[PDB]
Amino acid sequence: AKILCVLYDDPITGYPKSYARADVPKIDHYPGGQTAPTPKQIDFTPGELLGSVSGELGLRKYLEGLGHTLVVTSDKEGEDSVFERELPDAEIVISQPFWPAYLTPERIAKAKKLKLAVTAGIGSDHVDLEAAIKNGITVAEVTYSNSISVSEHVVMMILSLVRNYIPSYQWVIKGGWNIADCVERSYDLEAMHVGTVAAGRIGLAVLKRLKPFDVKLHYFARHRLPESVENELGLTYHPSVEDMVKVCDVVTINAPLHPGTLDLFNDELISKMKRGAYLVNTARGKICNRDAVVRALESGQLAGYAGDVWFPQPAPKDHPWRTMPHHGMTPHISGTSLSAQARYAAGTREILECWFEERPIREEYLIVDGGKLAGTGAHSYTV
Amino acid sequence: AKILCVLYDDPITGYPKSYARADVPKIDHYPGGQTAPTPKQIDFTPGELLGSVSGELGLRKYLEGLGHTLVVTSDKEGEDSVFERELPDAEIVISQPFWPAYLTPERIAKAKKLKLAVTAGIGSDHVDLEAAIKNGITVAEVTYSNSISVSEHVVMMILSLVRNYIPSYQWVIKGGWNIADCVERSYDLEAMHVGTVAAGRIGLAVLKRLKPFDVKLHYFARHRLPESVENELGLTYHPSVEDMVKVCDVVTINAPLHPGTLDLFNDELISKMKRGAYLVNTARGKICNRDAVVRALESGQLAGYAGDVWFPQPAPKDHPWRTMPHHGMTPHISGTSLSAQARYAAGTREILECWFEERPIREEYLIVDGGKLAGTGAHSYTV
Ligand SMILES: NC(=O)c1ccc[n+]([C@@H]2O[C@H](COP(=O)([O-])OP(=O)(O)OC[C@H]3O[C@@H](n4cnc5c(N)ncnc54)[C@H](OP(=O)(O)O)[C@@H]3O)[C@@H](O)[C@H]2O)c1
Ligand SMILES: NC(=O)c1ccc[n+]([C@@H]2O[C@H](COP(=O)([O-])OP(=O)(O)OC[C@H]3O[C@@H](n4cnc5c(N)ncnc54)[C@H](OP(=O)(O)O)[C@@H]3O)[C@@H](O)[C@H]2O)c1
Repeated sequence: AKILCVLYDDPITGYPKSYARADVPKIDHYPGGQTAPTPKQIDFTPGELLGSVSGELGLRKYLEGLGHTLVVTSDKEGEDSVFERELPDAEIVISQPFWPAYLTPERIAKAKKLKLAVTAGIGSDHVDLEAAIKNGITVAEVTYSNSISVSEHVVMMILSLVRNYIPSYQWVIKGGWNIADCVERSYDLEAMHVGTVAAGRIGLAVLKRLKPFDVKLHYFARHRLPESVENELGLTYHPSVEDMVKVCDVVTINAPLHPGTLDLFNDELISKMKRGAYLVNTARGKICNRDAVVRALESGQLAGYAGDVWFPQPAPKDHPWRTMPHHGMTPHISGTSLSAQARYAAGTREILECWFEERPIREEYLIVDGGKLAGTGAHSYTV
Repeated sequence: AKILCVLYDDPITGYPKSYARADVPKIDHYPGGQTAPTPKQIDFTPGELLGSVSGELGLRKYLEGLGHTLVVTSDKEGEDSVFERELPDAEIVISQPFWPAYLTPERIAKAKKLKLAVTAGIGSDHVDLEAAIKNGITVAEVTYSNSISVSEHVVMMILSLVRNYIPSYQWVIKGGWNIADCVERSYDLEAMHVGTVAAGRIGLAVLKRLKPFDVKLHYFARHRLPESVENELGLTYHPSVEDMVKVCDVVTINAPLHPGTLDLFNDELISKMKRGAYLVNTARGKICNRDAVVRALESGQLAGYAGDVWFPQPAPKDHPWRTMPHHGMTPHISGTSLSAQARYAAGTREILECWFEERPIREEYLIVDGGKLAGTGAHSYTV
């Protein structure tokens, strides 16, 4: 069979010859009990670059050893690309949210042999789940593989916005000192009200990391968390997102992208936030209305916005989020740290070993199965 | 009855006429029980810029009402400055560590009327304690006033170094995407070994904030924390700093500057750290040997360095910490966030009110009193 795998490019300085450290911590389980991926073996050392074209997610020796073909490419847009040319023959498509091979209904139509679509990572919104359902296509992602990695990115970005990190760093590069310029917009996070849109694998991990900062914790979700967990953390629940953002100094978005959350943060919901609120979105770009964020930062309604997710991906050189004021953006990198890569690459292989051995894919990896939202998809997703 | 106050300059864009937010949270006491400053009143709203020349720590109206004169300037370097010209006449000298009026022995001999030296902030290493001891000069500082603010700054910088935050942000501004360039040096903090030098007010707050990141926590100190505290946080105690740094992926410095800590992180100690370790120093610049940090980064013995403290302060344009590779520095700002300012300005007034009404200054504020180390100075420094 043919496996089509879309990865981002190697560094512009070439595939790395060395890394800054010698290894990465071994991670055996996730908070709440889910085990680390269980492939029969791995053909990489955890810590190496696996998400780029030359890394190949460490799949080539295994897949070719079973006689299948593996096409790895980064070239993913247009009828002319390696991706779309090879798509009609692929039994399996793999890509990462960081450089995603969008599986629109047109591409799924052209994909005559496509049976399995794997998200090397978390969040399968780049696949058209409705069209995947109409074609008997199993959709699967490596659940939890980088949820912790994002929570660190979230707390790092909250602190950078509130304490005014990046402009102060720029004063160091500029050769200045300029204390008053740095701190005329620099605050402590302590005793601020911080709320999260969703309290899932990421959102809960964020809430735990924020607790010893002595913030006042809030959250909004379709389902309420267990009342014990609310009490051990000091949570206040809000059945309405508008209710939360009205009392919150800082807001983190940690929900998946689907019709229920698309454009959730428009000019109207943002205009309901406290003046000078901080908004962090490591979930998906479209959950925040792009020009609304830009406008609210110009007026001082938002005192800062930071995140790593954009729309589309890659973001074009002129995308207005690059130049809007008071931001702390990165590209889509939080879920593809080298530590996270070792996990979802191992999970991708685990899914592949299950597919070619006719074993069930882990119920918690499943988003679509047999023409239905299933598994995690039934519980986190809407179509 | 002359008070000599050295503060940093107003912003170059002018003293602020508005702020990004309406208020700041009311900080009530510090962890462990110490009360917030208790001046009889304050002449500012918590949240205003107090540490610049126009802020005057909010002391003019108070001090002039009592018939004293308040002289405020930022000009502080050398024999030939407003500070040294006004010194022979001042009974009280106040400065902040962020823009510090060095009370060297030579200047203390000239300060013919000086009886009180107040640190508007924490850390009085800019005052030559030995000379102040000989000349019977009381030295005080607003203990705990910004310890929590620093612990936030530390966790922010740990995450930024490890996750490669700032170079990734740069790719956003340069118009790129460059996922593999961002993440070929990007790791998760989860399950790494993190150690703190000292576990006082800052170090303990650093440790509590790190605990939910699921790191393995280490600490070195001249004296052990209580067993109950070690057990609840998961700490490993090390009797020497060499013993700690050899197993630590990340090291935070949170000890005062005094003979026991001067030049502690020199070439020899740094070469005992793990290859690719991260070093964070929000304590005082001189605890790290300046050029030893640079060489260790240039060679990759340290994967990154971050801190807000320098020697001297302000740091000159050509200071090598500005241009060394893999750094995430700020100027000396963590202790002078607007939230922190409101507390040590309140506390500075409290120390002055006690002085003028002949009531004792708080024992925990005291560093030098009655010709020897006193109060906290007896506990944390040496000479
Ligand atoms: N590199 C990155 O930046 C990165 C990495 C991984 C993931 N992500 C994004 O983050 C998303 C969540 O990650 P995760 O690990 O936490 O997955 P998860 O375990 O399924 O958590 C998602 C939670 O969102 C809740 N929620 C769902 N729909 C909602 C809605 N319409 N309104 C409010 N809340 C809603 C769901 O709970 P309820 O049913 O109780 O509402 C769910 O618990 C992912 O789907 C992905 O899009 C980004
Ligand atoms: N804006 C900023 O960046 C900022 C702000 C505030 C403070 N600081 C710096 O951070 C320092 C500490 O602040 P803090 O609030 O935590 O004061 P603190 O409460 O007195 O804590 C200092 C601790 O250092 C310990 N220690 C002392 N000497 C040591 C040594 N030779 N080796 C190892 N550990 C030693 C002491 O404990 P043991 O007796 O057990 O050793 C003490 O508990 C301050 O002195 C200041 O220089 C920086």
